[PDB]
Amino acid sequence: GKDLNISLPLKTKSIAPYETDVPVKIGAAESLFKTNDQGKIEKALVKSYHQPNDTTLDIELKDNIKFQNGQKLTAEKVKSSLENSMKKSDLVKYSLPISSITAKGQKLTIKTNSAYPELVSELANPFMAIYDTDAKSDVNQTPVGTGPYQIKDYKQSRKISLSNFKDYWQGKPKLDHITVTYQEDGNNRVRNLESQKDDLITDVPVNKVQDIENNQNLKVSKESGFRTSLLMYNHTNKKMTKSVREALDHIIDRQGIADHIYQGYAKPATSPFNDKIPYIKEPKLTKQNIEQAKMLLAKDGYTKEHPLKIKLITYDGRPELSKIAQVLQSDAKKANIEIDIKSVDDIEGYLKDRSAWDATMYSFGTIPRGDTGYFFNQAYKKDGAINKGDYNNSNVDDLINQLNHTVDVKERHNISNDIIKLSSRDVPNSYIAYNDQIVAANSKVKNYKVTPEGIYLIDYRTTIE
Ligand SMILES: N[C@@H](Cc1c[nH]c[nH+]1)C(=O)O
Ligand SMILES: N[C@@H](Cc1c[nH]c[nH+]1)C(=O)O
Ligand code: NI
Repeated sequence: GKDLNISLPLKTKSIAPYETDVPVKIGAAESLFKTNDQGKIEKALVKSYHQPNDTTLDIELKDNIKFQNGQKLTAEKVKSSLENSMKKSDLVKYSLPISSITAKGQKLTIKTNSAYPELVSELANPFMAIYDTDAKSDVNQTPVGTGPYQIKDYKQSRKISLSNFKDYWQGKPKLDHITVTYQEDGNNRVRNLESQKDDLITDVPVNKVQDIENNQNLKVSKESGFRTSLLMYNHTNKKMTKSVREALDHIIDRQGIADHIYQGYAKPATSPFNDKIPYIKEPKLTKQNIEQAKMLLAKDGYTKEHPLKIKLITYDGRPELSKIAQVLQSDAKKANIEIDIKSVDDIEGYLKDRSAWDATMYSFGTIPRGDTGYFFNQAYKKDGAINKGDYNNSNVDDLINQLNHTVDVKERHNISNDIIKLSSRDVPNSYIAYNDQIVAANSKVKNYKVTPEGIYLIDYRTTIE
C-alpha cells in the first residue's frame, strides 16, 4: 500500500499531545484552531466562534467530526481534553488562563477572569490538540485524536506506527500507513533518504542541500520561517553574571555563523523574533569583539591564568547547533573562556537538572501564531516551559503581565517592543540566527507542508504519487 516512512529529529518520551507537537506534525491530532499557509489563525475543528465580551469565548464545534476510535467530537470531549492538558502541562497551563469551561452539545463557552486577547491564538498551539480523554489507552502511548492518521503502535523514543483513519472529517486520507522513526543525526537522516529507508525528512543539514538538489529522485524545500537558534544561559548559576553573558554575546560572530555555518540559509539575529516582521523594533546587531569580551571578563577576575569555565550543552537534532558550539569554543578561548561542549541525546530532559549546565545551545519557534506574547510568557517568565535557565526580572514581568491584558493590537506591538528593549539589556539569551526551514523528500512524495511556523507536516492530502 501507499506507505510513508518519515525520519524526524528530537525523540520523544511521552507522545501525549500536551507533551510534544509531534502528534500534530504527523497527522494524529488537531487543535481547535490552526494557522493557514500565510500564518493567520483560522477555525479548524470549530464551525463558528464569538466573543460577546472580552472575557467570554463562545465556540460551536463542527458536527461532522469523529475521533479515530469513532467517538463523536463534542463540546464535553473538548472540555475534558483542554482541562486534562492544562493540569498535566505547565506549557498549556500558563498559556491558557481559563477560569471556567461549560459544555452542552456542540457548544463550548470558555471564560477568563480578565481580558486575554491571545486566547484564540493559543488554542491553535499544537500542545492544545484535542484527544479523547475517555479512551481506555494511555494517552502517553497511543493518544486518540481527530487527525487523518491514528497512532497504532509506539516504541518509546524510537518509532511511531500510524494507520489511515478512513472517516477523517476533511477527506479520505491518501496514505495507508505512516512509520515515523527518530534519528538525531541529520547526516544519518539524509543517508536514510538517499538509501530509500525513509521518504521524508526534516531538519536537513545545510551542508547536504546541494547534494539533494542534484538528485532527480529527491526534492528539497527551503523556506523563510520563525525558528531562532540561540545560546541560552543558566541564570541559576551565580557565575553567569550580566558581564559574563555580555562577554559571551560578544564572542559570537553572528555574521560568520549565518554565512558559513548556515551557508546563507539564515540571517543574524538580535531579538528572539525574525527581523522580517515589520513592527518589531530590534536591538542593535552585536558584532564579534574579542577584546571587549576580555574586558568584560576582567570585571569578574577571569584571566588566562584563571579563566572562566563554561559547560555548554548541545544536541544533534538541529544540525547546525553543534557546529555553532564548536566555533564558540574556539573563539571563546581567545577571550579566556574555556568551554566544555557536552552533546546530549535528550535535551529537554537533560536541562531539568539545573546543576548540570552553565549554558545550552537551543532552538525555538519564537512566534508561531503572529504574536510575541507566547514567547515572553514561556521564555521570560519564571516557570514558563521553555525558560530552562530561569531568567526573570520583575520589571520585565510587569510589562509581560500588562501585555497579556492589552487589547489594542498597536499597543500590544508597543509594549512588546518595550519588553524587547528592556530584556535585551539583561542578555537573557543570545539570539544567534533566524534560520530557514529545510525539508527533503523522495520526489514521489507530494503535498506535505513546509510552512513558516515549522509545526505542520502531514495532512490528509499528503501522498505518494
Ligand atoms: N526546543 C528545542 C528542543 C526540543 C526537543 N524537543 C522539542 N524541542 C528544539 O526544538 O530544538
Ligand atoms: N519543538 C518546538 C516546540 C517546543 C516546546 N518546547 C520545546 N519545544 C519548538 O521548539 O518550537
Ligand atoms: Ni522545541
